[PDB]
Amino acid sequence: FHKIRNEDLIFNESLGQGTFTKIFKGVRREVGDYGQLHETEVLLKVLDKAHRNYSESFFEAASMMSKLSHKHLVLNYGVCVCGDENILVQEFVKFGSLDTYLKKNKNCINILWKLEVAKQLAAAMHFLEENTLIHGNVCAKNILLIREEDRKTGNPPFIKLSDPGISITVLPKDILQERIPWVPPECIENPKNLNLATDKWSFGTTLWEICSGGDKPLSALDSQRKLQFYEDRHQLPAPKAAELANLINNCMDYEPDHRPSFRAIIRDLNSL
Repeated sequence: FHKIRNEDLIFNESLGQGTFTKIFKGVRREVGDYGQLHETEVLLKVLDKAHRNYSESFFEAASMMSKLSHKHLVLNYGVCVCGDENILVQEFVKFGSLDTYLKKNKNCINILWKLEVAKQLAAAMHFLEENTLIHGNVCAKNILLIREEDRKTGNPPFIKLSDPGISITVLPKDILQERIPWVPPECIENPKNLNLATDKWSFGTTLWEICSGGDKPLSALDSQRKLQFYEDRHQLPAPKAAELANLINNCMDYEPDHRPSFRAIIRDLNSL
C-alpha cells in the first residue's frame, strides 16, 4: 500500500463505524496527473487505537484485494500510518452502502434493478474466485453504489464490492456469532475453515438483503438463537419478492462443497 502523509488528509464528518473502526468522509491533497494539484474526496477508515493489535488483519485482505484491479472492486488509494494512526484511504463513493440505499429507496427498486446488482456482484465474485482470492465478508453493507439507475438514459445502477475489514479468522467468537447468517456454518464451527466456499454462502445472504429492502436476516434472533438456527439446519425465508429465492438457498448450502461456482451462479442469473 502507498503511504499517505497525515498532513495531506483532512478529516470531516463521521459516516458511522465498522468492527473496531470509525469511518469518516475526508479530503486528500495530492499531486495528480500532469502535476495538477487536487483536493480529492476520500473515505477514511480508522482502526480504533484500543484495537491496534488488529492492524495487520485490518490492512491484509484489503491489500491483497488491491493487488488486483477490477471495475467492480473498490479503489484503495493507500494507508496513513503516521503517528499512532492506522487509516485506510479509499475512494469516496457518492451513494454509500447498498443496505442503507435499499431501505431508503425500497419503493423505487424493482426486480430488474435487483437482478442487475446481483449480476454485478456475481461478476466481482467470479473474478475473485478465478484468482482464488477469498473476500471473507460479503454483505450489503460492503457493497457501494457508484451510480444510480437512470431509466431516461438506459443506464443501469453500478456497484463495487468494498474491503472485508478485519478477518473473521481473528475476530472474537461473539462477533462471529452476531454475524450469522453471513458467516457460514463451517466458520462458526471453526473460523479457520474460511475458504472460497465461504464467499458463496455469504453471497446468498447478500442476495437475500438485496431482495429484502435492506432488512437484516435473522435480526430478531439473539446470538444464542442464531447458533441454534445453524444447528437445526434452517434456511432463510424467501423474500416477499422471491425471484432469487432458489438461488439464495442454493448458495446457502450447509455442504460447502455443493455450493455452486460463480460461473454457474452467473448462468442462473442470466436465465432469469
